Amino acid sequence: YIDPKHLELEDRVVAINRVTKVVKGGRRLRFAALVVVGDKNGHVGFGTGKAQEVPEAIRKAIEDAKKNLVEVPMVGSTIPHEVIGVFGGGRILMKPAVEGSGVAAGGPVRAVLELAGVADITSKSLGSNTPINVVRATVEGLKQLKRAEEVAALRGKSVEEII
RNA sequence: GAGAGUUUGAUCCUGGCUCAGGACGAACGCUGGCGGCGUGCCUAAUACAUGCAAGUCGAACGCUUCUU
Ligand SMILES: CN[C@@H]1[C@H](O)[C@H](NC)[C@H]2O[C@@]3(O)C(=O)C[C@@H](C)O[C@H]3O[C@@H]2[C@H]1O
Ligand SMILES: [K+]
Ligand SMILES: [K+]
Ligand SMILES: [Mg+2]
Ligand SMILES: [Mg+2]
Repeated sequence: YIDPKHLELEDRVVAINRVTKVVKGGRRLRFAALVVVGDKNGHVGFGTGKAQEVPEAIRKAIEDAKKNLVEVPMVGSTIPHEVIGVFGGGRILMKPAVEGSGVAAGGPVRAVLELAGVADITSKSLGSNTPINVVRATVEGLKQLKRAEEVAALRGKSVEEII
C-alpha cells in the first residue's frame, strides 16, 4: 500500500465518456471520467468516477486513483525489462529504451507513463483501444516489473552474479 | 515497435472499413526567383522525312588527276 499523503500527486483526465441509462421518460445522461494520478517519481494510479456533471466525475475519479496508487520500478529513465500486461481486451507490451529516445506509446499509455515519471520507453498496444482496459493492462505490466535487487535477494545471489 | 474515427439507448468483446507516415522515371490543378547535382516514352518491340552514329592504312601493291 502507498499512502497518497506526503506525495505531490498530479492528475490527468485520460477519458471523459458520456454514458446513458435509459429510463421510462427517456435518457438519463451521466459522465464517466477516467483519471490517472501520478507522482512523476515512480508512483501512479488510475481511478474511475461517474457523475451527472463532468467536474464532479473527475473529482470522484481523482480520489479513487489516490486510493489505488502503486509504485513502478525504474532503472534510470526507463523500466528494468520488457513486460507484457494483459487485462480483458487490453494488451500492452512495454520495452526499455535508450536514454533520450522519449516515450513511444499511444493514448492512455502515454498518460500512465508520464505521470509515473518514466521518461524513455517503447510501447506497443496489441489489444483493444478501450481506454479503461488499456490503462488497466498498463498497470498490470508495471506490476510485473521486477527490481534487480529484489530478484537478487529472492534467488539468493548477488545482483552482480545475476547479471 | 505511439495510434484515431466508425456497429449501441449506453457498454465490453469481435470485426471490417477509413485516416494520421514515408516513397515516385510520376501526371494534373494553382503558383513560380536563382544556383549545384541528378533524372526525363513507364504507353505502340508502332510507322518513320531529313542529317550524322565505321572507318582506317601510300612504311603491303599497281594505277590515275593537278602544283613548277
Ligand atoms: C403512476 N404514476 C407514475 C409512476 O409513479 C412512475 N414511476 C413508477 C413515474 O415516473 C416517473 O416518475 C418517472 O420517473 C417517469 C415519467 C415518464 O413518469 C414519471 O411519473 C411517473 C408517475 O406518473
Ligand atoms: K455510425
Ligand atoms: K475498429
Ligand atoms: Mg472498480
Ligand atoms: Mg520502351
